[PDB]
Amino acid sequence: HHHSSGLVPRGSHMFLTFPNVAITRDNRIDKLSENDLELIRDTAIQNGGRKIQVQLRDLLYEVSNRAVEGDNNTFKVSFSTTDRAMFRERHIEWQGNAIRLERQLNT
Repeated sequence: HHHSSGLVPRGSHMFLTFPNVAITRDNRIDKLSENDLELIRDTAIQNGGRKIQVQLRDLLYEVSNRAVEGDNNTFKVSFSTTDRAMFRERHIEWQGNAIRLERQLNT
């Protein structure tokens, strides 16, 4: 970066970034910590069913609570992009990681 190492980008609850996310030998996310999952859950809850963004390694995931009516503590994971090159190149791991994140959020 063209800025001092004593300065970092200001964060937002709209965009959560998890730096040291463990990777599995099959090129997938491992189990996130309980504190990480609770932070994602609480942030999605505070946004009342509207999507928040979650950065795991170098990919972006969209997460919302209110996945189903009746239970607000149900979480949905999706992803979206415009650049065809990144989708063409990463869609398989992106989808698999999205499944895993959803599974961890609801277990």
